[PDB]
Amino acid sequence: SKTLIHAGKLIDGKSDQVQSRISIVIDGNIISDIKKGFISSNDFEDYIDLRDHTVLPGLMDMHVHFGQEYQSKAQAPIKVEREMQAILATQHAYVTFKSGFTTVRQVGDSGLVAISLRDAINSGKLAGPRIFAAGKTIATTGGHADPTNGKAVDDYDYPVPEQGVVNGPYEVYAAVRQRYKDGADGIKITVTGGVLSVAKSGQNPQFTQEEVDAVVSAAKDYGMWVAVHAHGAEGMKRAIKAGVDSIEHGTFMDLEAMDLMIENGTYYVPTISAGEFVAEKSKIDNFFPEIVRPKAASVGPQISDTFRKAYEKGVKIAFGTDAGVQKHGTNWKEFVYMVENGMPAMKAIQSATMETAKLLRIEDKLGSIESGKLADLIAVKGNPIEDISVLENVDVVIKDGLLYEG
Amino acid sequence: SKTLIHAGKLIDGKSDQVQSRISIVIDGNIISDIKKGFISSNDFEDYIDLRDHTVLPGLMDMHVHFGQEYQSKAQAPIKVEREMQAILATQHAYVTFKSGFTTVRQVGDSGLVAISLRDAINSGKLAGPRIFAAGKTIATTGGHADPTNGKAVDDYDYPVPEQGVVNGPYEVYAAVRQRYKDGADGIKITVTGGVLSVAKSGQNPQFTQEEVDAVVSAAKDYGMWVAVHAHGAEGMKRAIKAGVDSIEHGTFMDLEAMDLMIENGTYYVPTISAGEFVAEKSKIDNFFPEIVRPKAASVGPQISDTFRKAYEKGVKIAFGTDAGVQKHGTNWKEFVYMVENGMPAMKAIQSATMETAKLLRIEDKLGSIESGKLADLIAVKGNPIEDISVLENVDVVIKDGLLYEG
Amino acid sequence: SKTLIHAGKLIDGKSDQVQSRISIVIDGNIISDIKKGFISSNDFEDYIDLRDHTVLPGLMDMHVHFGQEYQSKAQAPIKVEREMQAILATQHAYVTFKSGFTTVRQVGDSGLVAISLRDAINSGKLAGPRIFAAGKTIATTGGHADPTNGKAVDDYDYPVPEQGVVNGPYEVYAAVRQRYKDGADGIKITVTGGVLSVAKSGQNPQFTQEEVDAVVSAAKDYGMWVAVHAHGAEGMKRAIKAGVDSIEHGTFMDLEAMDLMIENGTYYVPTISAGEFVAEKSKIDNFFPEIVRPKAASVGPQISDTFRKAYEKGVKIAFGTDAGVQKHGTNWKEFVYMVENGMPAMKAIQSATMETAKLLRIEDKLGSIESGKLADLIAVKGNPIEDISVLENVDVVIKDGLLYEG
Amino acid sequence: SKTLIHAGKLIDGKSDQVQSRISIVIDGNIISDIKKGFISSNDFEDYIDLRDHTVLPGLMDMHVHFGQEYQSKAQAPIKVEREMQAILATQHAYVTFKSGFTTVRQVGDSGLVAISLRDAINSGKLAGPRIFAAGKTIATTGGHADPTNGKAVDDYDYPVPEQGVVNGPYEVYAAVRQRYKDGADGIKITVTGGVLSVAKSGQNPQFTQEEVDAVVSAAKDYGMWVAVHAHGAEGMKRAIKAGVDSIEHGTFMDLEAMDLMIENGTYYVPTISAGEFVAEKSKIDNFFPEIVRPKAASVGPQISDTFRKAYEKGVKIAFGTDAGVQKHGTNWKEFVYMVENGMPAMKAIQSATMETAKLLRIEDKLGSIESGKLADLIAVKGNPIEDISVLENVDVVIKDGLLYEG
Ligand code: MET
Ligand code: MET
Ligand code: MET
Ligand code: MET
Ligand SMILES: [Mg+2]
Ligand SMILES: [Mg+2]
Ligand SMILES: [Mg+2]
Ligand SMILES: [Mg+2]
Repeated sequence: SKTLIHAGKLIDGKSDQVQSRISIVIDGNIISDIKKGFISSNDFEDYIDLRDHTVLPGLMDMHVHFGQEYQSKAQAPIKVEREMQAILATQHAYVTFKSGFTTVRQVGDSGLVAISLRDAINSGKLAGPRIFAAGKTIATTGGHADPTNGKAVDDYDYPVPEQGVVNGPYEVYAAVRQRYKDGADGIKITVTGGVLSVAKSGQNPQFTQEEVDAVVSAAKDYGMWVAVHAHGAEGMKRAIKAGVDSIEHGTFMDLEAMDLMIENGTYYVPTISAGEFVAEKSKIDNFFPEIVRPKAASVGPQISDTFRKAYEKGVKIAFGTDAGVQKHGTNWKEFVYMVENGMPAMKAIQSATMETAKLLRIEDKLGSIESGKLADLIAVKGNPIEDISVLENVDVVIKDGLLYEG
Repeated sequence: SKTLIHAGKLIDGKSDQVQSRISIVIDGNIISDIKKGFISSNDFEDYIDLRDHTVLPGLMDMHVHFGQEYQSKAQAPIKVEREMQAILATQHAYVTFKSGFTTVRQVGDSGLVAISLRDAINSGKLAGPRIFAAGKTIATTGGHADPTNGKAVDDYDYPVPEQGVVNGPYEVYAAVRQRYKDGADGIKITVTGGVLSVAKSGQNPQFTQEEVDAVVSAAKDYGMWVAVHAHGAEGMKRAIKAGVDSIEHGTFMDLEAMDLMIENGTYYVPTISAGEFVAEKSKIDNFFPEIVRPKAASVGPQISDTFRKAYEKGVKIAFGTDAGVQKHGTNWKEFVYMVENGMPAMKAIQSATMETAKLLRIEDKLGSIESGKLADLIAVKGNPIEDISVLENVDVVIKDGLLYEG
Repeated sequence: SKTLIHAGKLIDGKSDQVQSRISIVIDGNIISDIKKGFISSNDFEDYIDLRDHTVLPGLMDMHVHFGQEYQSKAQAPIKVEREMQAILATQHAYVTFKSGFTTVRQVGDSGLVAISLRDAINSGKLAGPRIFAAGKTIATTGGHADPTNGKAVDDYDYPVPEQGVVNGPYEVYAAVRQRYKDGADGIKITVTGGVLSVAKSGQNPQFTQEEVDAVVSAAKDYGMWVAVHAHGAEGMKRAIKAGVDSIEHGTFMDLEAMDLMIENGTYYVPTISAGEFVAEKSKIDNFFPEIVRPKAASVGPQISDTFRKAYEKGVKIAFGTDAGVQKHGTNWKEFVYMVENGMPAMKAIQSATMETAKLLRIEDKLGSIESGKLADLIAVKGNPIEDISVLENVDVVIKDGLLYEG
Repeated sequence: SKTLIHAGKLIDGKSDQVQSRISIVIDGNIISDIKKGFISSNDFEDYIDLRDHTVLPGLMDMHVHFGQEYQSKAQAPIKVEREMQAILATQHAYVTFKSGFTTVRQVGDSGLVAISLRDAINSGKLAGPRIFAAGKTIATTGGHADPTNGKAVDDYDYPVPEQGVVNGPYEVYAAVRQRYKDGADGIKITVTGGVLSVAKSGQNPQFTQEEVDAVVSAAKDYGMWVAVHAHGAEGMKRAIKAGVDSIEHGTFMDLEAMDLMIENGTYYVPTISAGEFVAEKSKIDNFFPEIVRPKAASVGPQISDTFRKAYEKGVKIAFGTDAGVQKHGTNWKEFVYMVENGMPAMKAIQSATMETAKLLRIEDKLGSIESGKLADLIAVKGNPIEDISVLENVDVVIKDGLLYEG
């Protein structure tokens, strides 16, 4: 038994051309065939008529944080138990999945949220996207991802390497191995200061070359990719030269960093949305903590500008929003931002399909609508190439050959 | 006073020939003489008539885990106290000893099981084989031998170096020295991922070159041999180049690793039995944990094939079964497996006598029936060279000049 | 609206000349203009008539310890809670501020005293000088700044790196990063033994070259300056060669150390006052602990002599008293000491204005009475150039364009 | 006021000749003059008539353990509180002092015994010799001086560097600095296994070259001498090459180690007495623990032989007994042992006066009866050069110009 889909229009992920009237055949969780025109459907077990829709391969977001959504000081709850993070993550994942993103890379949570959610989803306990998690983001004492920042002296215990806070190359290995132990698919580190952390710096280098080299060599031994938070150029370059797979945000990326990324084939995940988010919010008094506000006003506005520079220079780019800052499910806005800043619509869609698939090392199974690959497809009314914002209304989502939406 | 033994046939451990009708004279715990033919016995304090038996030197198993026996999820007890491990070890050791293995190398237990058993046996508290223990196997965070794997976050404390879990060269020394402190004769490490561990990888490199070098240099200072668990080729080679004494399993051993082992004179302990064990069991649903099942199906079947390759290539080989996986006392099956995969029967017996004696650095006192060496002998009805499976019926076991069985 | 000040005499911080009759115009927290003669005041919102005073820019002390004041064994309280240190610090800061010091560099306290005081002052909770803090001084086990010295075995827990006691380069980074985490502006370490610490040595090298190099490289990544306690020449040179910003005390500074400081552009903060303090007190029986007394008698008298040598040799010098030893508010005496030991009065005043501003990296905003810079000014009756001790009677203090005293 | 002493015979520590009829004048704690013949005494405040005695300078023992005395398993108390060690140390020190040893180097105790005793004596709380302590002997995990050896798993906590058990160069520094913190004058380490420790090895190398180098460089920064326990040649050489001040025992010292010690000017402290002690006792069943007995039988007998070899080869030698093994107060027997093994009597006495003074870096103040040096003198009836065993009857002991015995 097989499923036949009549696609009015088709963006396959590889071809720079929007193809008209195509037949996609699904067998199990695989795309078994692709024929031109609308072939007869009377002989197929199931038929999905999307002649009035534009079909695309499942979309991917390389930077999400299911389990959290940034709230102002006035709105933020007093505390958030781990159980609450997990509970909220189920909903965050579902709305993201329903909006068209069938695969996501969670690069940071308290530790076991995305890992547990991924396992529950993969074993059919609930619906959601394919999740590739990094578990606890690794940082150095006081770093952007140190979970004990913003706490009075007697209100916290100094973190140990296994908890994601390290100093030196040996503690780095302990931390990387701990993520492997927790069940993570990859590694995430904050190579420079950050914005939303209750800490002084928003961009200083927080990993020594020896420490970030240790991250790469350790992750390589465990077959783990390495995503890297970085705003300041210096920390960013220590990571690019070390051989990490991707730089997130890269706010103050300079000319040298750009050529280094091109030479090493490093992926750039802009998260323009999150950038615009903190900018806008930085104008509201007491929205952010006082120590955070300055950083948000500085970093946020520069991402859109850095994005254009990186794109024109030829830096590899993969789709990433940093959803968990802004509300989950608004991932599509990232496309509109990428376009307004110089990237043509089709190139933008390819950055969330094939480019993301390569960064996650799964391009041979997902990322495009081609015979043999896994059946992850979405559909929407309208032409994304003429107005990519139409992607806000994805109304059909198929994952692993199964239809959830539509 | 002396003991005279009339051996119908004699496999001495050195000669590639089965000798007929030999007289072995035992004085104390030493083999004092070896004369041809059946000399008069009327003048000896004790006489052991084995004219209808084939005598061999005591057999050796370089890889056993007294104190445990792998059981399915359905059969496995909820918990196993240290006292229970020790209690069960007494029986495991005795049945192994009674089957003909007078000397064994225990390469791993919770920490003090084999060490305590060895001391009890050596001081005459109970009967058993000569035991050479490694105590707690050393691993890196999350490694195959990390005793805290498979445990929820709040259900375990991060292990310290002294407990056998390390990161970096200094923690390695602490761990090696701790084994010396506990009373171990040697060291055992998991240089790559493993099968029966509740962990993602079954073969990734888990020791850096610096860390495994530290293992060798540290063990050398304490006159300790180094046994190494290794399935993946990369971790395996880091260990071979570091100078370890033996590689256990070596499932995905490649051409380069083989020449390295030959050049460094490293011993290969196949444990084909354990390999075949996990393969067969991997076909039974819910026998192994879900995370373990895939690894067992992959690794297990390849050992028999790797064994043949290693043997023909000329890699040194010493007898080892990994009994503790399969039931203790079925050690003999390893011989049948070695033969079916290309090794002639006599060479197989020599690998459990003289080859094992060299790996344990005791070839000048055990390993062959020669004048001067310790009186460790076994006997069996039948010719092992024509059907080595006959070794399942060893009916005479002499250790240190004393008769236990027969 | 603006404020007009008629200054009888003016020492601006840059010019080696005392200028007569000058008009300074303050707009907000900025010095908007400087005109010659006494311009009309009828048109200014506010007028400050100081025609009978000598105006100078706000003074700076590069070495203070608000929160403590050394007391004899007989006078010292049994214990001092952290809350008491903070409470006393508010007063210590205010009297120092009222004496003319508008900016100070606190280089050491239990950890969060100066940091908390600085934040309270900067947010307008109370009056005080501009504070730049180093938080907890970093030391090696048993070092001059180890807060657990002088305690019986069962009366203390071995300190961890985050508490300011380190060993090796990795623990150094943890300690430097912890100060960044606590909110410090800079770093302070004891590179050699000290006087007031209950420890055997008063000058031995307590940081290895590798450890102090780690301090500099770590602090550089966080944009933190590095102040260094040092009496012995060897520890001092390890720090000078490492690239620290300033050497405090430098009691046994040798010819080589002097040229090194000149070559690297390192600042010398003498603290002659504190030196003379421990000398005088060392003559009183039981004033200092018995283990401290010898060190105080040795180190204290040499500072005045070393100061002259350093000055004539051309070593850069910035004003620093080590107030917290002697009473707070007597900072002015340091000027008289600098003069009596060879430094001309004007050069002394410049060392507490522009030289201090450069060491704190704020010379572009403070340190001199020049158009554009921040409005930090003081006034006194008399000519400081003819008798610098007149600075004991500063009667006008303006900070950030606001008048507190006068 | 001064004291006059008429010495029948005089061994001054420098001259290889026994001088006849000499007058020694004591002024305060100093030897103010030395005249030939017996000058008039009617004009001196005090007179000490020793015309019938042989006077020598105060004797020194470079290796003592006040606070302990090795007892058989049958005699040993169940436990020894720290308070008991200290209490017993007062007596051990006094009897040693009364036997003629005015200065001793304690190289090991639970931690604060010798340090506390030294301070009590130096401040006049009680009588005893001048003590130079090393505090807690530093060792690596399981090493000869690991205070947690011989304890069941749940009966001890893994020691930290500050407690004297280390791994790696950084932990070494923490341990050396901790001894400085406790108040030690020097450092003592066990570079190889030992005899009286409940551990497997009695001579294996237990410090890596990097670790022992760290001991020297760390101790040098604190002006501390380094004494080294060593039986095995390999560990011994790592220490000699590192630059330690003395090797204790040096049981299996080889030709290479001897030339190295000569080239580096390292002192050899034989402790022949302790050697002979464990030998004799090793013949008594159950005197030593079973794990210790073998080591004692092996090491003990070789010291006397190694001593002769070292002496003839020209290796520097300083007097040391390891009293604390054998009873305290029997220190004199070491002289008789040194003589019987090839060292002439006078050379033996010089090894406990000037040679010891050089090793303790106090040869400019003690070690010989010369004008200007401190007044530490002893007397005995008889000629030590003809029968050094006469030193068992020292009946006059003067320390710091004060008479205690006689
Ligand atoms: C895209 S703006 C930067 C957002 C990021 N989560 C940070 O806190 O630095
Ligand atoms: C011989 S198959 C491998 C068995 C080994 N005990 C493991 O778990 O990897
Ligand atoms: C200026 S004299 C030295 C004072 C310094 N606080 C010390 O204790 O060494
Ligand atoms: C002088 S024999 C050796 C004695 C030393 N205390 C040891 O236990 O090794
Ligand atoms: Mg993020
Ligand atoms: Mg095994
Ligand atoms: Mg100070
Ligand atoms: Mg000793």
